[PDB]
Amino acid sequence: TKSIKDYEDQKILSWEKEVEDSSQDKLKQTLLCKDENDLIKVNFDPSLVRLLKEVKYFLLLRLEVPTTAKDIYTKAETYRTQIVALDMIVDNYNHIK
Repeated sequence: TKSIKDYEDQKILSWEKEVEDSSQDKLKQTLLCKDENDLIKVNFDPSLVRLLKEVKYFLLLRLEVPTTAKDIYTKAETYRTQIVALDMIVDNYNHIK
């Protein structure tokens, strides 16, 4: 049993040693870099869902989530709120082409 616990702890540490960042200065469609396909050049593009599933997994499996991840997730939710809909404008701009 002690061995098994050690295995769990080692895998958990190896996985836990990771960080993220969601800040962005290109919040807008960077149109002028591609042709008729606006690029919303943003760090929260996959980071929101990755952090949500990560925090969900850790919580559901009773693992302490570091404060860095918790803060970034509290930001990620507020972001997702509007990111679910920015796709409307980007799709409209790309399809009108």
